[PDB]
Amino acid sequence: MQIFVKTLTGKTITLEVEPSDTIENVKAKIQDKEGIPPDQQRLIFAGKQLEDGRTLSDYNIQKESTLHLVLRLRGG
Repeated sequence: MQIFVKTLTGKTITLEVEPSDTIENVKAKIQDKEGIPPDQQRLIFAGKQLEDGRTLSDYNIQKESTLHLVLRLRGG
């Protein structure tokens, strides 16, 4: 199923996933799309901070839903 990940500058992301994947893998496939390390990635929808041990099913992430990417740098 296709899902979209909207960053915060105005970029969009296209993903080839399935409900079988967990929040960990999906964060490991996204590196490929932009380049950000998964450890520096966070995903939030409606105030819930997603978790790497969850499956797309725990969140019923369905079709045409947009996710929001967050950038947490390791310094500054």
